[PDB]
Amino acid sequence: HGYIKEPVSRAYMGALEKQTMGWTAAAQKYGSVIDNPQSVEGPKGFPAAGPPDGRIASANGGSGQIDFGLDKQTADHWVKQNIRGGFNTFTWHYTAPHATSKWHYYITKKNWNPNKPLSRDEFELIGTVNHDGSKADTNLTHKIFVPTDRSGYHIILGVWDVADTSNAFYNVIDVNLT
Repeated sequence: HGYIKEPVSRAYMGALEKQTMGWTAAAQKYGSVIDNPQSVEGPKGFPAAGPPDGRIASANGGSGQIDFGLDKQTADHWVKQNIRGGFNTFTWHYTAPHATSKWHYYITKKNWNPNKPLSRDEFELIGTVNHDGSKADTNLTHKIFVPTDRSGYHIILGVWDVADTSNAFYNVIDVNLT
């Protein structure tokens, strides 16, 4: 269990807006993830397997731990944060830092549709961090090159594949790319 804390993952933005908007208003916006940003958990093997299209952002209900609120997708729904093209760092916060196979990072393609459910074919791989099966917390922060050929609203997907389970953690990040 864990989430991407910097940049602020959509899930963690849910936790953060719980403090500012209140439990009811934040939950209306994000669903039940506001209480458990660490539990966006689904089957591993993305992209050939894993959560189906339209269920990527919630990891298909987080294996029962959360609802489908993260799967809404509109140009306007989510809080964007600014990021620059080029090298960026991605820091996970862990509540249970399981033995890990890899992390892998994707960005939406230049022509993606921000008003449709997220699908695999809208993402391209941008970096892969292989791990030796040791606990996640032996490599907390990953240096990933975000494409410089792209601007405006994009989604970065970070995925954490857990070595000792059939699962992975899926954290979309809403970004304004400059």
